[PDB]
Amino acid sequence: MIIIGIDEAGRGPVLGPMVVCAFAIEKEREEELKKLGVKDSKELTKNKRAYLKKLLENLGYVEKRILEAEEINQLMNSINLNDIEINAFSKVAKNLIEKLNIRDDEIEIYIDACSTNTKKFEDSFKDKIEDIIKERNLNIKIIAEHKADAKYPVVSAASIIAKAERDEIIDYYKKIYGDIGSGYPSDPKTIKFLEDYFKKHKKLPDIARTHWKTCKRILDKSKQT
Amino acid sequence: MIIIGIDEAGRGPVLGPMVVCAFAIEKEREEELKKLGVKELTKNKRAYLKKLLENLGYVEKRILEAEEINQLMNSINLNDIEINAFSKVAKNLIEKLNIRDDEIEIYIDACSTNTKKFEDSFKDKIEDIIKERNLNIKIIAEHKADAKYPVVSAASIIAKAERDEIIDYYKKIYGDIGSGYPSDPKTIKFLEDYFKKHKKLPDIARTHWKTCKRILDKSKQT
Repeated sequence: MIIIGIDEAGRGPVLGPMVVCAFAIEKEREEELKKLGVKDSKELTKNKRAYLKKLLENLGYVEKRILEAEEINQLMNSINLNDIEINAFSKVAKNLIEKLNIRDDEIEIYIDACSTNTKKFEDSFKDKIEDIIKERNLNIKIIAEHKADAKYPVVSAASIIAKAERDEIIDYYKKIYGDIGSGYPSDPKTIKFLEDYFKKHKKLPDIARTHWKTCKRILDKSKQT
Repeated sequence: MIIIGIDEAGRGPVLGPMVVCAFAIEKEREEELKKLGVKELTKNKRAYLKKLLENLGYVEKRILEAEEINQLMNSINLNDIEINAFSKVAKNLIEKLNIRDDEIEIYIDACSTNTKKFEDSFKDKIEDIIKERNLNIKIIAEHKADAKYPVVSAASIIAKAERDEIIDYYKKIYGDIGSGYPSDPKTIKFLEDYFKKHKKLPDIARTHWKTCKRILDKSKQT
């Protein structure tokens, strides 16, 4: 059977994209994945993650979904972040199952619940893919839990790939905006970037997520007085 | 017996490092190597094969950055450098693996024009370390050996992958530098551009290559 891990990267920053990745492989090639050393701590450097991605992509089937801040802002005009995650996680799952044309077999999906309601996340996920599962006569096993990229290899692979992809996009933003920092408000470089940018253009830059506190607060303040 | 393949990457470019690699494996386990079908590929699949290969056999590597190349060429030529680097990785394998009272077959991918002479110089280089190891050493060098012998294809795959890691990274400190060869207008460009702005050649440029020697002569300084 096929074993699939799904995770995401970039959920926390006030800027940049979110990347959702599903990583699938034959359960029989599982020892091969472990040997690749994905069983590493989440303390990897950007360079090491980039290296690992190359090996991982050669080993399994990789489905990716990149949501730039502009799409995230648009979607959030109607649905919240948790819905976006549920939708994106289910979409890469269904897309990977359809592209590999998996059917009439067992299948296992491991997902990393990055939000506060693990059970809600898993139940929503299964509700989204139930149609395709039954339609394809698949006998699925779904497992959702926090910090899953720390315990299930395929989820670890999905995580590393999603973060490496995000790193690539962010690296090029620097050529457009300069040193934008880590993307978190704990970094003066990121605060300086957004504040200085807004002061000059009277609008947030295209990569800013309008619904994150840091950015909303900047907008709320511009409207005072 | 022990089978060893020796190849290199980056012999021709006007920039970047030269990588020499020697891959060794027990002949009894050679099928574990052929099973990989080592005898072009993406930089992804190659990086993958390199990891599998370094786990499969004994891999000895020598990386010569342009700076070292330039310094060495102030006294010896490129063919001489290859004799030294190729013989050195072979001596290290023999010594580190402590091979003795055994048969060894060394396959060399030889780019130089006079292969038999390269072979003799190589042989002359390892004479001292093998004299008292009671080894039956068979040396075979030829052009395009990486297309004929699995152990040589392995070394070639590894050396190219090593060179790519270094070169692909440079593309972030200099931007698109081209292929490293003169044909690539971005290579012959990146050099001229750096020279006009810096008044010197970039550190990764090989000073003795025609393109670089020419750039240096135009200013008529040297």
